[PDB]
Formats: sequence, structure tokens, C-alpha cells
Amino acid sequence: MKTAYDVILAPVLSEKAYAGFAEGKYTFWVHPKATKTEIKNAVETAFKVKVVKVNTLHVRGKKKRLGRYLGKRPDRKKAIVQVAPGQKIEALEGLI
Repeated sequence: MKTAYDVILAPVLSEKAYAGFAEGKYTFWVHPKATKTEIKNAVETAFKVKVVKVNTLHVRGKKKRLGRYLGKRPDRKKAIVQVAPGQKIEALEGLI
């Protein structure tokens, strides 16, 4: 199932995200490969919503290092999915 699997795994709840969801945009944690359009299908299968715009960017651990060698900027990607008007993914809306 190439849905929320490899592509968009779990949602990210944060000020820049919660106050962002405000418009319907949803940032997600996803593998460094889920083609932009692929992310559209990942949430469309689980969130069963309508993706009207998906913007993803590479995300690295906060200090991308944590003390001495103990992680180092890994390879993580974030995905912001927006849905048309009238829609609203409840996966992050009730995740507060």
C-alpha cells in the first residue's frame, strides 16, 4: 500500500503546522523520494481527502547532530498538503 507508508508516514503537529492547517495545509513526515504527486496519493488513500497542493521540503533533526557523533543530519523530508475549500483532514484537526 503506497499510502501513508514509505511516502507520508505520520503527520507533524506544531505551531507553524497547526496555525498552518488553519488554511488546510498539512505538513507531513515522509521518505526522501515520495514524488510530490506520490504524496497526493498517500494522504488521498488514508485521509481520503482532496489534495489541492502538496509542498514538501527536506527536514533534518534540530541540531542535526545531538552531542558528539550520535545522529548527524539524517535524510528526512516534510510534506505540506493543502485541500480545496470545504474539505478538512480530521487526522490533524482532532490531533490536538
